[PDB]
Amino acid sequence: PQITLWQRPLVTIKIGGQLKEALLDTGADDTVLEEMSLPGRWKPKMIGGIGGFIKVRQYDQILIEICGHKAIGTVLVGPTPVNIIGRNLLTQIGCTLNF
Amino acid sequence: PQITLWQRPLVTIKIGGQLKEALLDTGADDTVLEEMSLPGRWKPKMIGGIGGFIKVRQYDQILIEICGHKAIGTVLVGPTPVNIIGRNLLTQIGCTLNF
Ligand SMILES: O=C(N[C@H]1c2ccccc2C[C@H]1O)[C@H](OCc1cccc(F)c1F)[C@H](O)[C@@H](O)[C@@H](OCc1cccc(F)c1F)C(=O)N[C@H]1c2ccccc2C[C@H]1O
Repeated sequence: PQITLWQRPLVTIKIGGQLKEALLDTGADDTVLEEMSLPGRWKPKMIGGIGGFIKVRQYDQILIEICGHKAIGTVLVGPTPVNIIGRNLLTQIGCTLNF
Repeated sequence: PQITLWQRPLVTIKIGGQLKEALLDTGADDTVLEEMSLPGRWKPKMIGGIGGFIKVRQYDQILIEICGHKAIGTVLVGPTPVNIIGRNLLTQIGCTLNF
């Protein structure tokens, strides 16, 4: 589909059998979701945004469906203000910017 | 053009007669550039992202050229780690997300 940007590019994602709303963010290198429970072991990671850095938990090879498109990749979990689908997963679903 | 997301979507912008590198950021509501001098009056504003909020100066009716495309809109100036072209200007150049 083609998504305009007059409003936030929010889409529904499915992870851990649950539906959540997330933002398609080309400005995010990685994907970070609000505090939640994921399986497996996690590794520590620091991600910096416009206001500074936050510590997040890194989970690898996580199944996540974005707008019906299945992706399997690294998902970060931490005190993010909103669920963010970053470039690591945007590339998996073949998302591009056009103008 | 069509921009893939394997790497950060950085483009050259022209503003205030200066050429700068900026990120096409669909996750950013507004456009914020690193400290610089702009004409006209400004209003203080607080913007929040990952890590928290930063104080920026809000300038309105600013003309910017993004990849040859002229756009007009509000531009925020402050301690942002990277120049960000947000939705307020991305819409003006007809930028969309496609997959
Ligand atoms: O932090 C980023 N990437 C980082 C990231 C994100 C997730 C995972 C990994 C990494 C690493 C890096 O790429 C991106 O910034 C460019 C950026 C790029 C590289 C290094 C940086 F330092 C950096 F700032 C990101 O797209 C932010 O722009 C955006 O985050 C999602 C978000 C959305 C809505 C409300 C929020 F509160 C919020 F957070 C955000 O903060 N949006 C806010 C914003 C921005 C400009 C003007 C106004 C407003 C208000 C709101 O829309």
